[PDB]
Amino acid sequence: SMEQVAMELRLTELTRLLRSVLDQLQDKDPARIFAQPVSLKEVPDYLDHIKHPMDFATMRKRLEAQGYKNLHEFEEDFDLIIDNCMKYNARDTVFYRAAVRLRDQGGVVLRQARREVDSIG
Repeated sequence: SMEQVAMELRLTELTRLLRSVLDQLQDKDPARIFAQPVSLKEVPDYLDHIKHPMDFATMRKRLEAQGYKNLHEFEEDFDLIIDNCMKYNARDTVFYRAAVRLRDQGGVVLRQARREVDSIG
């Protein structure tokens, strides 16, 4: 149908905008602490602690399959990255601190993303 096509064009355009958001958030992680999944070879107990692991490469895979239907779904995954780190790692660690800085800096990016998503529809 033509409606299905229009819906698909909307999803494509959301994916475009979320790709730019993802790039901007990942720039706020210049140490690449959140770039890849926590290695279960190197942290073998991780899944005992963290039930839903997340990282930027995993988000990018979902994004490129057009697997985010709306900004809320995308934000859920970004918040997992931050929140998982702040639980597994203590306050005095470079990992926790990186997560705080990512959260604080990403907030600005996400605030305008939400306005754009609503504005363009």
